[PDB]
Amino acid sequence: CGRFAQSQTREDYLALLAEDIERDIPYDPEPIGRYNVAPGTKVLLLSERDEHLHLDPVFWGYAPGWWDKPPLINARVETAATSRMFKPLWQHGRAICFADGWFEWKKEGDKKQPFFIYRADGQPIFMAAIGSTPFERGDEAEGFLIVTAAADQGLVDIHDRRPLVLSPEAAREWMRQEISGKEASEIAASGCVPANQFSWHPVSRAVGNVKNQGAELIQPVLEVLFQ
DNA sequence: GGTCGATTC
Repeated sequence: CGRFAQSQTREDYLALLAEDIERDIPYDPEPIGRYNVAPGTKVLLLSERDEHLHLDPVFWGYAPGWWDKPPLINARVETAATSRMFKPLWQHGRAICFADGWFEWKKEGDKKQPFFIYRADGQPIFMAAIGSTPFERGDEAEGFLIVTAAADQGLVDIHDRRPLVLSPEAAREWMRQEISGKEASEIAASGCVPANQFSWHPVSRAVGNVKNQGAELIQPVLEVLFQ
């Protein structure tokens, strides 16, 4: 995906993740407050280094000096583990981006309708990410990407790809530095949350413009002509 | 060496 919401407190996401390792993240009850998180901004990103959990603001986008196109923001789970470009990130740069849900735009002719997608059980999500370590250096070009997967079941009607969303136990496993690239692939295949676990609904077209940042951007909208 | 966000006063 290329847009999501990360609006609640750090402890809301961290309590669900339920890490048992030392946390190097100070207590902060203030909501992050972002309802329209866009590529090319710094995003709070979870990772594990020195056996400790860290939360760093990392650029969403990845463009090495040799890359002469716009920065990539997604990496396909089908190929990233063996990609010449993505393999080092898959091996050493795994991370987690937590969120309330994400946005997708459904082409309905020459008109695109945004939907907000989120867990049917009301819980937030952990999106699998890969990126350039060390994350704490604040690199302006080599940040992170959200791993994507084929849309399954109901989601393919909205759009053909989806973020790789991991259940909390798999998000913990994903971040561990001790596991191999092949093990990470097994975690991606074992912890991916199926589409029937999500709910989705149209939202205001205003979310399309990244200048718009209100909490109403995830609120649903009834779209019948006759009302 | 790749991928799917909109917007463009």
